[PDB]
Amino acid sequence: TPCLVGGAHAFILKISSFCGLAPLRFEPRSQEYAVTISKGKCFYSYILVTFLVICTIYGLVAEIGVGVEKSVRMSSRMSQVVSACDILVVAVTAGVGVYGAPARMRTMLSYMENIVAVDRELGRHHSAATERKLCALLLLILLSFTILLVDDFCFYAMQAGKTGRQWEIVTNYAGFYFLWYIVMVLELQFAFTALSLRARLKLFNEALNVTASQVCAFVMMKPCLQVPPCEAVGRLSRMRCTLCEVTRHIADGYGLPLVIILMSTLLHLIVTPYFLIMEIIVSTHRLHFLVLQFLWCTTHLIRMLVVVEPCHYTIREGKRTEDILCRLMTLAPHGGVLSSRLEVLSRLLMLQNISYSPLGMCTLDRPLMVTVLGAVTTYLVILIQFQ
Amino acid sequence: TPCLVGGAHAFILKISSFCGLAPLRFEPRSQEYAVTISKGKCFYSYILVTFLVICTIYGLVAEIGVGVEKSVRMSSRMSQVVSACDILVVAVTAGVGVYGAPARMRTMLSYMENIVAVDRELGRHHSAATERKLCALLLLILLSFTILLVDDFCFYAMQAGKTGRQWEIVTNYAGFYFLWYIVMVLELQFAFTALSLRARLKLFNEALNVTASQVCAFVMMKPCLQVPPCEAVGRLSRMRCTLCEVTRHIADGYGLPLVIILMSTLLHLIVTPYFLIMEIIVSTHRLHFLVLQFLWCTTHLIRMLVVVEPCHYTIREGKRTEDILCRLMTLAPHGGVLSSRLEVLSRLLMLQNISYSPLGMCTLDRPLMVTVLGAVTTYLVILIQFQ
Amino acid sequence: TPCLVGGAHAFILKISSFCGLAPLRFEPRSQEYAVTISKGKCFYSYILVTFLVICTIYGLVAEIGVGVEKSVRMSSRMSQVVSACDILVVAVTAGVGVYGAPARMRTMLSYMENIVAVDRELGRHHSAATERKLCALLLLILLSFTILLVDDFCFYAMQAGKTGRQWEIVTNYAGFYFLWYIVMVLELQFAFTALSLRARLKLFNEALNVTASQVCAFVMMKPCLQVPPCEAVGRLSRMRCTLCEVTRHIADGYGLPLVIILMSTLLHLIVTPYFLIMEIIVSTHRLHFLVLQFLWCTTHLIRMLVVVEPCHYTIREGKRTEDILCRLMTLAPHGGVLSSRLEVLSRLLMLQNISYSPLGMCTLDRPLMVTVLGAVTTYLVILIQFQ
Amino acid sequence: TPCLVGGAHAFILKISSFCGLAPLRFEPRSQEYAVTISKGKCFYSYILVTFLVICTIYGLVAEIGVGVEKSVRMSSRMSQVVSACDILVVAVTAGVGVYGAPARMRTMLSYMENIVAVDRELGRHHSAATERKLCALLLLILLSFTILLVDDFCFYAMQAGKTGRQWEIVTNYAGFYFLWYIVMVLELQFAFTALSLRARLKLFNEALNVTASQVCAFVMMKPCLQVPPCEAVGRLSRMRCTLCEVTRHIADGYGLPLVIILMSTLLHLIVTPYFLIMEIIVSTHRLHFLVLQFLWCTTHLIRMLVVVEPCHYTIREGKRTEDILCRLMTLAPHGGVLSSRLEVLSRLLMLQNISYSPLGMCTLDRPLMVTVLGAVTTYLVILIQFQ
Ligand SMILES: OC[C@@]1(O)OC[C@H](O)[C@@H](O)[C@@H]1O
Ligand SMILES: OC[C@@]1(O)OC[C@H](O)[C@@H](O)[C@@H]1O
Ligand SMILES: OC[C@@]1(O)OC[C@H](O)[C@@H](O)[C@@H]1O
Ligand SMILES: OC[C@@]1(O)OC[C@H](O)[C@@H](O)[C@@H]1O
Repeated sequence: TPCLVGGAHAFILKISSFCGLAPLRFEPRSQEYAVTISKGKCFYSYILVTFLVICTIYGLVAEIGVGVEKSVRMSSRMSQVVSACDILVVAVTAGVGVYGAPARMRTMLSYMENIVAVDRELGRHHSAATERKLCALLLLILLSFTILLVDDFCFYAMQAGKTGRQWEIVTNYAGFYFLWYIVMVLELQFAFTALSLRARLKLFNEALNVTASQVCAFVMMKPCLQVPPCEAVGRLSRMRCTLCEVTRHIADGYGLPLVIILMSTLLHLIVTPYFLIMEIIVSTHRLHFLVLQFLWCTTHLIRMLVVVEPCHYTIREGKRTEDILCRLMTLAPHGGVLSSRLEVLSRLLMLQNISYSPLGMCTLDRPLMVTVLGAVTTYLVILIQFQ
Repeated sequence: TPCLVGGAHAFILKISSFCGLAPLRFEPRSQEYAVTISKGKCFYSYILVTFLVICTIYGLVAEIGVGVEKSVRMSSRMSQVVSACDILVVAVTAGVGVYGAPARMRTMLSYMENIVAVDRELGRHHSAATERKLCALLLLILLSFTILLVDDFCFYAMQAGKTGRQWEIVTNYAGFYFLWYIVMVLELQFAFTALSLRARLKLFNEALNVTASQVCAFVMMKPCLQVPPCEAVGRLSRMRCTLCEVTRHIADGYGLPLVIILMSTLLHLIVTPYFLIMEIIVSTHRLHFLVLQFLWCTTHLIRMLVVVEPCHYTIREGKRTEDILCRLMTLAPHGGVLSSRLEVLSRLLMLQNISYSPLGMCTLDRPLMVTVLGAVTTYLVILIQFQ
Repeated sequence: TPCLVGGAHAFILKISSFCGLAPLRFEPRSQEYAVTISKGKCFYSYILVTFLVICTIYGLVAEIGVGVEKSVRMSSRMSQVVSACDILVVAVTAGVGVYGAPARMRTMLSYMENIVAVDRELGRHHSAATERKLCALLLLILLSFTILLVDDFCFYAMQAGKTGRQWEIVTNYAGFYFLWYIVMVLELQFAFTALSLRARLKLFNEALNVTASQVCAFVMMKPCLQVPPCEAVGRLSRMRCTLCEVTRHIADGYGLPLVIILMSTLLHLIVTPYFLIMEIIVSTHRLHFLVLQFLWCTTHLIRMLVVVEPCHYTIREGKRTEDILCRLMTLAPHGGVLSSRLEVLSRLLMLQNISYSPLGMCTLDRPLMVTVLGAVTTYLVILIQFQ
Repeated sequence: TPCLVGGAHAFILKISSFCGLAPLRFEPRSQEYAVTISKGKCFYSYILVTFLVICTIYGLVAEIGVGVEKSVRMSSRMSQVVSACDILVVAVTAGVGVYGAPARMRTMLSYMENIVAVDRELGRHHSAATERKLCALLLLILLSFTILLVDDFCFYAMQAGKTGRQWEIVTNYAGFYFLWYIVMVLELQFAFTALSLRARLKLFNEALNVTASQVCAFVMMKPCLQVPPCEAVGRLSRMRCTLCEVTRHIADGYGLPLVIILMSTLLHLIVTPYFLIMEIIVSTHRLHFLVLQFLWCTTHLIRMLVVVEPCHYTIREGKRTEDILCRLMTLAPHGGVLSSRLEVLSRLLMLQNISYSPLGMCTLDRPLMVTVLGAVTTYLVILIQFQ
């Protein structure tokens, strides 16, 4: 029983397995999947990302070498720099995601066996309807992004068909669009890992609340409590320490990809609206281009949202536990042994909090999204008014 | 006895009832009002806001279709975009306020029965003079805003009278001004809900201070304490947990309207001073327009103030309770049972604080107003100097 | 024995008494001063500030009415607005300082009798050398500012002597320079109130440290401790609550003047360097003007420094007390009664901190000065490069 | 036994001794170095920095007096100001570093004898491989910076060889490059002091974790614990107070140099990329200049990194100790004496944290680097688009 992953979190692992983002071996168990590191998939991931980055660099160099008048996507001087910056930031995100995948997956195996212990202690997990909805949402995001990628690729390939270099665009941007797909899969993988962790934290909060109600190794019954509240509070304190450790492991594993993703999102939310506005004020003459630019703006916003939303939900659960603990304290006999257990839990809550701080650069939550959007508007207002 | 609301908070509920912002049934009790959800008022609110938004969109489209030279309000290219942005942000604020009203009102019924329990425990509320002053202030704000709306509508209708399209302006902006009224009523409703909660918190602080003095279900006497301080401190700890729950419920109910209101306030505090300055530097030729622009700048500032002031007062009360608790700790016998109750209260104060964080985006307080005004000036200085 | 103020804090009270900033009656006691509110000085302050503001407004209107070519100080279009903004912000600062003085002085009497109790408990205060140095520093700042005001007034009066309107400049700027003097005196008064409070906090920290050492109503001996450490820690906890109350009273009394002072400092640190640079790049032709502009830039920086430095020192003392308390905890018998007193003191330190937050807008400390200077440079770089 | 310093921290002390940044006497002990203040080295440092600053000022004045067309480095009007600003900020950094060195070294002796006590208590330190790697890294940074300085000096001396004033560039920039070397040595000295402190904190965390495991004056065995966990926790609480004191001493000693270094880094990260881009867009004609500009951009980034990275590692250790303490609390008998010791340690952790706040202006960590880089990009985008 190496890891025994399952649910919607295990669905993106299979999807990420073919993108180089989860070099694991999946052994069916008719209930879950026993995942372990495979060296063959690690080597495949390494060679795939290396080939994709090499092809992306070669296409970026070739499109520069085609020229300004001959090339369709990058037909200016700032256009060449903006296109190169977009291509390179996407390539760097994909390379960070795939080259760091096997170590990330070992860390995943560790905190996932920890989560298996916690889930055995708490008792079961969410219903199959919730995981089906989560799988549907992940598949919807992936398919929407893939459809956008295919549409944009076909549009730019058909635009160069007038010049006759239709296959040149394919050769120069196939790796770029593959790296886009890889980046999206990496974002979704992190988001669903964080969402499964937040589900565990929600179960912990429910168990603590049931300890509060005191209706009166399978700590929970379904709710109902199968142990005295004093024992339950200590077991839940240990479980919360385990959950904090798992959250820290996830943050350590995804900190560099998360920071690169945030930087890429800032860059794209600056550049895409800029040229979308530039195409509008000067002369449209292209409905498909404007549609694609709006869709890409929404795509970058959705990328930022799927990065920062599970962290916000985790922090919200970490505040709900404090509210529950305060209501716990106001109840129970004053000088009883339950009160001292709740005091230990209070010290735990004050000392450590379950949050995400990728690389220590910032905190992943809603205020970060406000700061990024405030900076994007500041840059856009400065840049647009110059033209 | 469903809810039994009363005071100045219940005055805006009747006013909001006709705007679609409080679909409740009011049953008189000669002392308070027993409010409950009515499906007929919910349907009326839905159809009213839908009709108003449809009319607003139709008028915005028609004014665009009139043209640049023919239309009076939006007679440029950036003017059409600025006018559309203002109209759409007002419509979105009103739609968020009215479409989310019935759920907001159910949450209101819940935390209001909780507040009724708390007020029975503490004992009575503020005098009738205070609620009369609050009603006077709310009515003053509402009537000032309505007078400004009517004046602005009449001014822009008379401006188009020279061209002959006086009724066109009416048809294209009636729904816009109705949505302005709805937005103001929603802001006032939130402000007075928060103010009533802050009044309850002030009563709690007074009770805790009376426990400190120890002059020696009607916990308070008037002040005087009718129970031993040890019992009073535990009852007050429970009451403070209830007040925190009620504050969180209010924040959850109003988070989306509050965020949309703040965004609209930022947009308006950017655009209104910009065109007010533009009219001044180039050529005035219009005293009424400049008067209306200054009045609208003050109106947007007052909107931000009525949003962020009750939250600041609530946070100030939440700090006063900490000061009172510290002075409590320094008194009382050192190893007594009162000291341990005060320690539990200290843990409660450290773990949770009574504040407002709409949607988790930010914190509603004075520093947020400073940040918004700092961003507005940064945008204005950049934009004005370009011209 | 109404208040019994003394030291360098009582020196600025006499100076502020003639500026309308301290309408108190000073009764000598050969050791300190028994200060109390006098209605005659309150009326004198009111009429003086009203007359000064009326004269300032009249001079500002007259200088506008003189014209652009005829007037020397404001000889442009932006110059008239910048001059008016400077004059009006100085007038508003002086009006807030003087109109709010009597209530501020009643609050001062309250927390000063509290401080007298604390100082009797701790034992004496700092030596006469320290208060002499503080008086020398305050007098140096006041005399430097007065010399700058007189020099600037004489320079601008002599500049208009060529046109012949030498007395017009006097008539139009006498009240302006008087209000400058009043603003400086108000800043110094707040700074020395905060400095005396920080001295009391430093004495408290020394007493706590002496409790730590345990060398073994005159709690302190000089150091030495005259009471058992358990009693001393409780008395010091009460004293720290009193000091927190006094700090909050000072912040409440000076919050509006402090916020207006910070806004005026931001405005002046924007406008003075702007025109100093503008005079340099275009054509100097005036050494005295550039010298005065540099001196005014340094003056505004010194204003910000004297506002934010005593608050920083107070916060530094509030951190030193936490360090001392931690070292206290690591010592003493583990389960003794002293440990529980130190635990109560720890709860006090965690719950409340001695700082300054004027009006709740911000926190007065070094980071605020960094934020203000960062905004000033951002505005200056944007504005200067446009020219 | 005055101080007994050793390791990679003692290597930069000898290097800084000849730069005026560590006026100490080194007495060999075959295991460590007994360092003490020497007045001769203090006087040498003072005269050396005074001579270097005098020569730097004279060269800056002479290069201005050469002219615009004749001078090669500063051949414009903004170039003269930018060059003067760079030279003066480097000179100010070097002067702050060297003039404040002897007091900094006395503080170093104090907290270093404290660290010797702590290291005797914990037991030994890291292996010789780690200190050899640290010495290699410091030497690599120093030699890379020296090679860049020599290359840049030779390039600018050879550029003036065409005009014939080859020795004029030497005379005008020798002191400038010497001050650059001094600034780099000061940065490395602070970085390695902070790194040695973080190593001590890591040893403390390991000891606390071993107390957790309870395998069962040489508190640690190697791991293993030679004392009961209750005694070990109290000794570790005292050690953590000592480490906090040492961190505060280091921050006090280096606060002014750190703030000046951060300001210089901001200025250089603004100006160097600006002129690097300006040389690119207009006309390159100079590969060596662009190579040097890119190398200087990377150098300034590395300066910021070596300033802010050891502080980030220290804060990371200070969070790891909280995680370890929480896991400690969840274990151990509930009402035992070990639990109360852990509670005292929790109060210590909550009250004080091991971090760096130079002068109180800001906090040295990763978010500060993000804020600086965000401001640099904002200034660069505004400035570049103007041209
Ligand atoms: O084709 C991909 C892409 O370059 O299309 C253009 C968009 O502006 C950009 O954000 C996006 O990455
Ligand atoms: O008539 C309403 C309105 O458009 O009038 C013009 C003001 O600038 C704007 O803020 C306001 O919403
Ligand atoms: O004479 C006062 C004053 O206007 O002089 C000119 C300075 O720029 C300004 O800061 C100062 O207030
Ligand atoms: O020679 C040193 C220097 O002036 O070279 C030019 C670089 O732009 C600058 O950062 C650097 O300090």
